[PDB]
Amino acid sequence: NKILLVDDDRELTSLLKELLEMEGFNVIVAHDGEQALDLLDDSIDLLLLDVMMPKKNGIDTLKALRQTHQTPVIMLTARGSELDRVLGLELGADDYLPKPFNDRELVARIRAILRRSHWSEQKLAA
Amino acid sequence: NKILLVDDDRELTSLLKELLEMEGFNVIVAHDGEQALDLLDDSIDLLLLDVMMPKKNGIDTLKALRQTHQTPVIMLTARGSELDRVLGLELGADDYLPKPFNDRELVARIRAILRRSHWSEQKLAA
Ligand SMILES: [Mg+2]
Ligand SMILES: [Mg+2]
Repeated sequence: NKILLVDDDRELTSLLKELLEMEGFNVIVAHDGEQALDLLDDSIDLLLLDVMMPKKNGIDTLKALRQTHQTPVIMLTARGSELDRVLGLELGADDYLPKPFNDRELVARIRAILRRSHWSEQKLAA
Repeated sequence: NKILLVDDDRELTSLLKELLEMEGFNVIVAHDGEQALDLLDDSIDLLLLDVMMPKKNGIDTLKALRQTHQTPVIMLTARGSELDRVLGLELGADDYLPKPFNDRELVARIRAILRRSHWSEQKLAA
């Protein structure tokens, strides 16, 4: 499973890339919404997407990517109010996990969404 | 979209049934895990599942239903610690929302999972 990490915090993306690679995932990193849209293709199984970023924020990135891709999206951001969470889900995200987050919960939420994607893929191939 | 509500709190299930029917859903209620397994068939689009219940708890209900059904499951329970959340996701739930919860976030999470189910169904039919 290939994960596209989108966040301008280079300390967080380096830490998450190491954590997720140790959990068996292939991780690629984008540091803004424009770079995310450049790297998004059919090889991506899931996006971890921040909101506040320079060049193109995560809400605009989510709206743009949903015009061409149904790729699973988890918002992962310091914008964690109940209003922010509903906004992210309604604009096309599958899940929304505020920062600070628990590493184990993030890994379990990634695994839960990819388990459902795999079930859909098995049925489609059959 | 047809929702199976599983919780022993009759005050909560009556309130949620009214809320969800006003949001356009068809809602059926089970008050324990045994009744949930009796009511679970291919017509159910999503389960809202509690943990602490008499006769059969939600963790055992989730394990049993995952042997025959890939139906989307959201755990909705007062067992809200980070450890409880990871446990629920790892045992087969798609999402996990602790009580007390925000009504709008619950509705958005239901809508997000059913939006993904609809995308899978469209592809499968094509
Ligand atoms: Mg940021
Ligand atoms: Mg209960």
